[PDB]
Amino acid sequence: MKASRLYTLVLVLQPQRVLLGMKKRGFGAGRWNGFGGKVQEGETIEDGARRELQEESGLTVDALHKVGQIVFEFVGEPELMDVHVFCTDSIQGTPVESDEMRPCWFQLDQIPFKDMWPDDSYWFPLLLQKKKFHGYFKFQGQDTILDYTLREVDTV
Ligand SMILES: Nc1nc2c([nH]c(=O)n2[C@H]2C[C@H](O)[C@@H](COP(=O)(O)OP(=O)(O)OP(=O)(O)O)O2)c(=O)[nH]1
Ligand code: NA
Ligand code: NA
Repeated sequence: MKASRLYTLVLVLQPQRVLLGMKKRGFGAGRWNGFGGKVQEGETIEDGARRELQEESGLTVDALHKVGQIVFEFVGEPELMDVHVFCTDSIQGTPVESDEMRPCWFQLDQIPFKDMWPDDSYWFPLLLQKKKFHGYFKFQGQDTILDYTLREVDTV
């Protein structure tokens, strides 16, 4: 059995558009994604998600709703990444580029899947349907999935 490290991921999903950020450096650089990062000691997972959203996108939200959890495993890495996925539809400021991320809105018929992590093609459609999910993906490097599981759930 492996140890896991906690991460968050936040999608601002509105009726006709979703906010993504182009990751400018670090893990997943070059891919559009939601905002997020490592959970810190002492904070709830939701509050860590709110913190990362503010730090990486400039947006400050009162609350986030948990929609999924995805575990990532990489060949050659002993530690799993346990990613807790949150949404909101409700914002009240403008996104601001950070060192981590350049925010950009996408219409919901223009989700840039080819420039997102490959696994997002599987779970993002459930997020768009307002379904809840648990997933697991094993990667060789950045591009190749060797094994995965995905399930819709009623409670995350
Ligand atoms: N959409 C998507 N997001 C992923 C996948 N794998 C993965 O870790 N993530 C998310 C979780 C986090 O939001 C982010 C990874 O955290 P990070 O490296 O940006 O963490 P951080 O901000 O604390 O890092 P840093 O500034 O210290 O370098 O990417 C994936 O396959 N798909
Ligand atoms: Na971060
Ligand atoms: Na990050």
